[PDB]
Amino acid sequence: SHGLFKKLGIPGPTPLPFLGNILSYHKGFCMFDMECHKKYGKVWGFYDGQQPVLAITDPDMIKTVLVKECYSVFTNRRPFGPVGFMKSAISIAEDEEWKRLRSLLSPTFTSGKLKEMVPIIAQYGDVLVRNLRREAETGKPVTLKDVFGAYSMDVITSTSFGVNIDSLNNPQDPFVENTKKLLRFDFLDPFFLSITVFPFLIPILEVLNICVFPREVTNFLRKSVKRMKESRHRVDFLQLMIDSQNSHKALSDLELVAQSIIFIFAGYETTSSVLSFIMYELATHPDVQQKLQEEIDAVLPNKAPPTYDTVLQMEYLDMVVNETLRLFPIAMRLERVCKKDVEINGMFIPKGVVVMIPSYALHRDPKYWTEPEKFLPERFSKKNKDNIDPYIYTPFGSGPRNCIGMRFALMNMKLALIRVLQNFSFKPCKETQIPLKLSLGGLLQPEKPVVLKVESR
Amino acid sequence: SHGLFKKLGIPGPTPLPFLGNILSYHKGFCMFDMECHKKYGKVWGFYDGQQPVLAITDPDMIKTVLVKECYSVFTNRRPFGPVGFMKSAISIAEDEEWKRLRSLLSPTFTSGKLKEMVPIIAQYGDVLVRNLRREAETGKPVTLKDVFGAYSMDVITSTSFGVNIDSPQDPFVENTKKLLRFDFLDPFFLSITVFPFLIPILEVLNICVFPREVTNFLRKSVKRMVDFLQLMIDSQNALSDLELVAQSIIFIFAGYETTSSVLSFIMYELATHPDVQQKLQEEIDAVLPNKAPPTYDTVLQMEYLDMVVNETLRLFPIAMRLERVCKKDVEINGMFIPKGVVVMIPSYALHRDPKYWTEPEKFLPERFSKKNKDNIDPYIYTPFGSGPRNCIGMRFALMNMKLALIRVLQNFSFKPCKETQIPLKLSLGGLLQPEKPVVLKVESR
Ligand code: HEM
Ligand code: HEM
Ligand SMILES: CC(C)(C)OC(=O)N[C@H](CS[C@H](Cc1ccccc1)C(=O)NCCCc1cccnc1)Cc1cccc2ccccc12
Ligand SMILES: CC(C)(C)OC(=O)N[C@H](CS[C@H](Cc1ccccc1)C(=O)NCCCc1cccnc1)Cc1cccc2ccccc12
Repeated sequence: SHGLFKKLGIPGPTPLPFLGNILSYHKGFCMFDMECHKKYGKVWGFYDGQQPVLAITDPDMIKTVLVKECYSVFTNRRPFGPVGFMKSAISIAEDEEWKRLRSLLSPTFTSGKLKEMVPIIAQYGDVLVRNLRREAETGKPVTLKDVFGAYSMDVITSTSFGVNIDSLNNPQDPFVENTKKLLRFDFLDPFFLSITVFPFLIPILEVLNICVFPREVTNFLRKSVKRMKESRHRVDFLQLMIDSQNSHKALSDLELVAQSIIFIFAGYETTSSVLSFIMYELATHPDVQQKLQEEIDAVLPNKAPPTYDTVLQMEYLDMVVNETLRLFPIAMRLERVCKKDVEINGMFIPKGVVVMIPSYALHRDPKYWTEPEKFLPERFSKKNKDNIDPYIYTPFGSGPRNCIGMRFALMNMKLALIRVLQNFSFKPCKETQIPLKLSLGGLLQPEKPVVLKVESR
Repeated sequence: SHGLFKKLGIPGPTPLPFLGNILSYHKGFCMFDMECHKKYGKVWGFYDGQQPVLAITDPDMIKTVLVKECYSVFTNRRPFGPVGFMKSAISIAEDEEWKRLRSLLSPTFTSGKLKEMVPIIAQYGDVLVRNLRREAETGKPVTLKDVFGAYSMDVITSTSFGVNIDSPQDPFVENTKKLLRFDFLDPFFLSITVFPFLIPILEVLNICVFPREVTNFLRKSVKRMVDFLQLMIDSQNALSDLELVAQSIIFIFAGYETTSSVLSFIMYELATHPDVQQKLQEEIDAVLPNKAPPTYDTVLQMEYLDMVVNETLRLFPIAMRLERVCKKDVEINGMFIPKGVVVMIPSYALHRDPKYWTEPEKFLPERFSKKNKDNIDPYIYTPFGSGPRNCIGMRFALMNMKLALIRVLQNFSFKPCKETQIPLKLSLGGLLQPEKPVVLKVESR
């Protein structure tokens, strides 16, 4: 199968036997995708072992894969295992089981169900400040993901279930301590390597009850959801799963935990990591931070409480969040498995090929963005948003399988940014790694953690 | 009793004695609420005779009335009589009777019972195309609500009872269309609303607003006819045989009149916006190639079709207003509302507010796109109401209408007919309808 892209006349790096091109990942997915886009142009192919991966960068073709031909051709992502009972998780589900679950979990993030969560998040916004004030009253660096990680946990545990689990901290909370080591795709680990480079050992590992999420983490979270599921008010992610489990049919008990673990993860890890990138950029661009602070005070004078409506009114904040996501799309890539032979936009694609959208590369392509390395929130002004293509800039994906928690993620991060910049300013402190080095490993994180100085206003 | 809104400091137009403000309805309910929305902003109160009506536009206040404090304070709509045996209908009943019926008829539109009706509807979707093709191969302008109203009668008499009858001169469509005619210049509907203190005179006199021998053509037909009918006989074996017919009168009128009128409102906008009709015709051929028959699932995938239906129902909300009767003194969202006031949600005026809609008069299905769907408050756009007393057939109507719209744009395109009223003039009468009947030229593909 290593002669596939030569057959189709599609350029790409020459693959080694067995390994394919995975050796080229020594700088990470992101540097590999940039170089290949520069070397080969609009379309190229490579192999993750024996798995052909076709990378597409054309906006029309991307819309076909992500939106037009989703339900019929590009329905699922690259198979990820061994996962055990977590195969029922929405992000991992396939075909009919995914359609069932997506529809069932959509009503969790309506503008009505979101509006109902601002007062709940309004509790832990003030808590995030009080923990910040302590580290501010005394000259000392502040690791942001710890304090952002704590905030995220409280926000996902109470809006989806109704359970306050972090009493002002309580910094050694078992939820965060177990959830951070939930999945760490270390490519140096022979495990995630051999899974990718020889993706036929999953069935063995599955019958051996081996899982990519450690057992004590899955157990602790599994015990807790059974401890949370009693419910004997407001309809929440726990209620939407329980009212329909009580009523084809239906939602299982090991399935109801699976969706909770997915939500519990993304709510904690994705939110806190993007919040760190933002604050790093504001601290390294004081003009942008002052301008954002100037906007927050105009919309919310006297440190007014942020509301659902006032969050959406702030134009510069939305630009700051978007430009950061442009530079740091935490998904790095978007993938879809081609389930049958298709010829999209005049290009034949055979069954079984994974179609990959190099999001990180597209977000930094000079042919789409001026000075793509520079942090310029003005790209996303309404004056300039004409020249921004929704299929080049896809930080939450696109189409029927985009980020289901997008609106929740943006509001939770915006509510956090408002109540923080309302009370503090952020300066570098030399131990701040400048410029920021990105983790040359699997997921999108920095090398050294983000540490900043916090001053009170 | 006319100095109420003056006491509470709530703005409003001055009431004439006995009449109140009902002389401003000469332009219809819709134009009155919009005039009031501009002059008296946010909240105002007027009078329907001796009946004070508080019009609220704040979406949080709308949510309190429609959802939060529904079961408690705002359970019942405005009193409507004389009704007779029709007092037992779900839309007219109150409190306890409403609760037992709202739960009883809710299983009619579960995701299961609603998927059972797809092969029942898919038969009449070919008689509609075969009847339009006789008037399309000939260059004859088609009156849309006629051929539509026929399709709406079959679907409701076969998804609720299981009897195939309609489709031309059908006795059901004939008696159903004249079931109620709220002409506001008829001295009947005017007075009993303005001077309602004579309603119980007509109630003890066995008088009713619905025609006697129109209620009889439908009272004996149900005695003649798992679906909607079956779901009620199983609980009957305290549902009486009089309250049973009351519900069939509701489902048949709604399933016929409400479906046909909106579909005509849809077809009018698609003809006036060819770039919208063509863009919708290209989406139906992609999810359903070779004119593939539409199923339950292929309907929910079509996004533009939903954004067209939602933009029409924004423009033409056939209910115009939502109403709840405040049953005790309350102070909701920082405002005293006494007992007996009718709280009114001006659905038509809200669906065209420039504060919530840009270029509202213009038809743009792009307001409901997933990118712009975020900007839509679910208490400003409430074409089916909201809360525990919303439209029970909303999920049924949203599917049934979309089932009709798909089987038509696969075979025919629609152009104006010169005699088509452009722009469409709304009926300055009572209900929401066009003045002249909608007519369009039908060209086959
Ligand atoms: C800054 C924060 C976040 C970003 C940038 C982000 C990004 C993404 C991306 C790129 C995808 C895949 C889209 C595609 O394949 O086209 C996705 C999917 C998903 N996201 Fe997020 N996400 C964030 C936070 C969250 C949160 C807070 C939740 C809470 C539940 C969440 C839940 C999910 C789920 C369940 C999926 C799977 C979608 C499916 O398969 O149906 N994400 N997200
Ligand atoms: C486009 C079509 C339709 C629209 C826009 C519509 C609109 C509405 C509205 C606004 C309400 C009142 C909500 C409130 O007061 O808060 C309602 C209630 C109701 N609708 Fe519909 N309707 C439609 C079609 C139908 C259909 C097809 C049926 C079939 C049976 C139906 C049966 C009912 C009934 C029985 C009620 C009263 C329920 C109650 O009072 O508890 N409607 N509808
Ligand atoms: C096969 C490869 C790897 C090539 O690809 C994929 O199939 N891996 C993902 C499916 S395994 C992952 C299971 C998990 C659970 C708990 C903690 C860690 C991992 C998941 O389900 N994670 C999505 C749910 C949470 C989330 C994360 C980020 C943003 N929002 C929500 C598919 C996938 C889904 C959604 C977003 C993704 C972003 C980046 C990479 C993959 C993504
Ligand atoms: C007191 C006023 C008038 C100010 O107000 C109300 O109380 N009148 C309605 C209750 S009398 C009406 C009885 C009827 C039956 C057969 C044919 C004509 C009339 C009804 O039951 N009609 C609802 C049932 C069908 C339907 C219609 C439209 C949309 N969906 C379903 C209350 C009411 C209920 C539901 C929807 C309404 C829409 C517009 C106006 C009133 C509505």
